[PDB]
Amino acid sequence: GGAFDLAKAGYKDPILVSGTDGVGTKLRVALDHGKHNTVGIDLVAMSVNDLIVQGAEPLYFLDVPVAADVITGIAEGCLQAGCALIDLAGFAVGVVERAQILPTPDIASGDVLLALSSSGPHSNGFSLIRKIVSLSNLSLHDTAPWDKNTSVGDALLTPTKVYIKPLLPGIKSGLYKGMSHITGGGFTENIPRIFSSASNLGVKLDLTSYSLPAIWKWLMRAGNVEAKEMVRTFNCGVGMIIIVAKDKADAALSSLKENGEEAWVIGEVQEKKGVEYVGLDKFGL
Amino acid sequence: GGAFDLAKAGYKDPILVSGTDGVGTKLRVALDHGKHNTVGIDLVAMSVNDLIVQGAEPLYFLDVPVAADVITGIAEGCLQAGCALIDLAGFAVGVVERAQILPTPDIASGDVLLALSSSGPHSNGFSLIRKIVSLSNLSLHDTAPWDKNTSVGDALLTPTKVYIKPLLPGIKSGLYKGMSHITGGGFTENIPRIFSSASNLGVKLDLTSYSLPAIWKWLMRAGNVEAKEMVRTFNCGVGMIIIVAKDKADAALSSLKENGEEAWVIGEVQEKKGVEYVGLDKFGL
Repeated sequence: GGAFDLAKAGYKDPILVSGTDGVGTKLRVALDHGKHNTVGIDLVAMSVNDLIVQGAEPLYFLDVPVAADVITGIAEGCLQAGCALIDLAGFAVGVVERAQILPTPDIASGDVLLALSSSGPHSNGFSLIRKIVSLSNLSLHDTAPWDKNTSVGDALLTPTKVYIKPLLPGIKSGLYKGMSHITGGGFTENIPRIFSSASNLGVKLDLTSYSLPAIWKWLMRAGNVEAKEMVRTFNCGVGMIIIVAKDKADAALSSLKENGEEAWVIGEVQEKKGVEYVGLDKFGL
Repeated sequence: GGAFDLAKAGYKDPILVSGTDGVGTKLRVALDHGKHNTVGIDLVAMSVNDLIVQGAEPLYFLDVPVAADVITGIAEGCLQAGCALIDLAGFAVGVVERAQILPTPDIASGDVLLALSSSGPHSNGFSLIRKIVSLSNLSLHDTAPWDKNTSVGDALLTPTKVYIKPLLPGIKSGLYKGMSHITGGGFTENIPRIFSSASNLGVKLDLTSYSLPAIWKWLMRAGNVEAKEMVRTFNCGVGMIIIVAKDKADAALSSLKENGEEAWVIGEVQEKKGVEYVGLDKFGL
């Protein structure tokens, strides 16, 4: 009831970390569509995903009948993340063992980047998406031209994935060296945050390592969005980027899939600041 | 920057506790008066004072140009409590050693109640106070008839005291067995919360052990408020009630005064559920 026994939770050297994030335009999409339960899940997912990149298990979370529908989603999001419930914004508190806190300072050139699939746009890029959908003469309750089994609104309102459960096992085992929750600004803006402001290291991202999900292929064509713009606006099907040493890449991938997260090798660390893209001319085929 | 090293903070067996409280009508008083910096301090004081009763040091706190003035008060309140900043409502997170968490289960009949003076009404009872002031033909910017050196508004807007600093030393030394932050409902509603719902123990409060502060003597007369009503509505000059064993009463009092809190013996624990008052006919003289 508000108090958490950290030792009973398994922590003998706990470090407290705090995360915060918001939703934004996706709420306007939930309004115009009528269903708001997902945006409550998004507010939790975004907040707790910002904790897991540091290796922390979430503990607390804090943030009209519209408000009633969202609060039910927040509840569903906490149950999926495993934390206690206390333009939108959320705040979560988590804990991580001192020896397991991320990112580590052992990151070097040659380390491998892994990618976790996203459920969709998550909670970023909806201002542009709405424009592309409208100019294509579509409405939220139309059948999605890329997924005939669902409507445009439902596909866009798909809740942000919660990456707490599938990552904690590898965090406890020291399989990961750093992570980046892919939110606004795509790969270009998010991945560099793993390194220091004056770090000589960056990443090389192989955009041919996977096939673009259908929703992004459609948005890319319907909106005449060039590949270099896609990777700077949307998550492009990747919800989380994780850096791991080469000798641990197999174990990390096995752990992620064991916990139900589709993962693959998407790039590598190199001695060049920023994000460098391979196959920009093939991205989207 | 959002992360707290609990071991570095001195905790080898930390327990996390969460506190929450609001201000309420005192904000309307700040509006009608023009100065809102104090209500920001109140929102912090109330939240952190609900943590200290459990023995916990506050760590995090979270909650128009009116909003600008209050945020400055919240800042001033966090600096006084020592926590990091993240009808109003606040939420604070604190930490306490397992062996120091309060209340203890060793409370028994014969233990002594100590009282800490309040700065004024703190954050409760302003609906009735406003009525009494108005019917007395006074306004917020009139000179307080009980304190000629200040105005009615300033005296009523006095910020709630922060009891973190003067209590932590005694919490670490195990001098206290339990506390009750006196908020709404006066002694009658707050003190019983220290015990279990089915506890056979209560308290005997000696209302002749101290002189009522001038503001309460005035409100008691101006508003024709009977003593049994005072102790069920206002804090009556006592911001915190603390239970201590008889053999530790001297040490506790010495510790509280050493840290600048005027404290005195106000009652004792006895085998009778509820709050029992002594000297109700003398209260206010």
